[PDB]
Amino acid sequence: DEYSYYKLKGASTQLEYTKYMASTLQEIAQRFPDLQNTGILQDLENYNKAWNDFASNPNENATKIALVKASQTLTESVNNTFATLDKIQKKVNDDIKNTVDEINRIGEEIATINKQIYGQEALPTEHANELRDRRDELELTLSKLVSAVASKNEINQDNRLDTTITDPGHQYNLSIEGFSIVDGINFHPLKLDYDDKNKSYSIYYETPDEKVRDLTAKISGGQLGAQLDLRGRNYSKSEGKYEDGIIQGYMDSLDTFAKTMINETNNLYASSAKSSVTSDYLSGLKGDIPLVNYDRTIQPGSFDIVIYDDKGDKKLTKTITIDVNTTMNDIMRQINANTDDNDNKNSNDDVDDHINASFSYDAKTGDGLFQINAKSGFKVAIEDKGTNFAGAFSIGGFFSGTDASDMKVKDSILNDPSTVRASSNGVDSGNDMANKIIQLQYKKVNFYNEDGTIDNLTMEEYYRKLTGKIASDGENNNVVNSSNETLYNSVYSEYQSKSG
Repeated sequence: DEYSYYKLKGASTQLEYTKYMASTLQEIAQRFPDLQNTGILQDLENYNKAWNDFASNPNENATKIALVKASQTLTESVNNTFATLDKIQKKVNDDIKNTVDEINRIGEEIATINKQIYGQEALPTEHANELRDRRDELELTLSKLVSAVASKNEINQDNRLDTTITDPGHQYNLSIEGFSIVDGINFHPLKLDYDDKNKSYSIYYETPDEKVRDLTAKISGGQLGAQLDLRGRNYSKSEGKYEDGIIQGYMDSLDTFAKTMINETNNLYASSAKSSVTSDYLSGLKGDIPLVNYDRTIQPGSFDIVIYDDKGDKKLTKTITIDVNTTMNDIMRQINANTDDNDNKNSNDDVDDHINASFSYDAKTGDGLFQINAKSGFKVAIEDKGTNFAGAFSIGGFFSGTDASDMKVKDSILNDPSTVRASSNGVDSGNDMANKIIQLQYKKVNFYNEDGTIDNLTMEEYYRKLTGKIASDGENNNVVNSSNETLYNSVYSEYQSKSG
């Protein structure tokens, strides 16, 4: 009857893990329905149709306003969808603190019970058994929360010993990951702490000499094990997110969705000539950092700075090359060089430079900034050949941002939709660039995942892969949960049968 009770605790630990897991994964799936034309997919469709209406009538300023309107709706939808996952992750983080608080109350109440059971005084038989009943009750409740090891040696009432004294630590020990929460009559709590203002709770066992044993990566089982696996266990203060975790993995795919959407759209829109182009603020971009190391989506290759006059004729092309050592200073050295051995038209005409290109790092802000201002009578564009240099840095881009939470339309476009162009040459007439953005919705593009894989899909296919992954996780867990219930009921019936 004591052995089946040992099985009941283990059955509870497994069932409460998958039960908490099922509740959280079901909520996430309700937020991310694996259905076409809902949520972001519906906003993405209205966004692409808005590009189609604009490419049909690029001179009508009303279609520019409608396009910017549908783009802001899309980015905001991407912001809110990420905020939904962020809120659930913070909810799990708060549950971790509550569960740890409950674990400590249980352990303290068990250690206090043990002070009577193993105390010097003799207790009435009935009071001793109801204290023992309560301790078994608390032990069983504890198994719903965490995997804990209770090692017990039971007292023999043959007497033949008194007056002696009791060694309570040898009679009862309750441990978590090997560390004694209850050592006989002594209570040792789990400790919570955090370092940044996300209050990413870490779980510690502290020794009497204030030495620290972090358990965040080791604690498993029950509600706490599921909370840790959902939220993430290794927090990173530099990056302000978790290095693992089921929910964290959904957030990273959502960021990778936005990052690719920003990169691939901006790569195309950067090829539309403009009077000047300005990057976003590039946080931490010193002039000596290799570009492929600053942004993992930057690939070796080349892009061409392209110069047009105000009537829309291509006057110039300067090819800038990126390899795995190319820094921003290196980009400037190539831009600010001369040579240019070319043979355009006509009569050896191409002369000097028609742009003022600039990079600057603000040591007080920690941000870098890249600008190319074409001189009056000229426009500048960037046509990339694999690097995503302009797209990742939003040089002449349509979208700003780096992830799902800061994705937005570029401010100069939001503030004046009439600045939107559809043509490569910058004249407010053609539509060869906007047609490329329309076709981009069908194109297999790269998604650089945090796990190290590179998905090659369309935007919609990648997002549906995320909602399918969430549904597949919730279903796989439902199978493990289902067998956990049957095992729990079977063990619970055996426990009831083998008792009173």
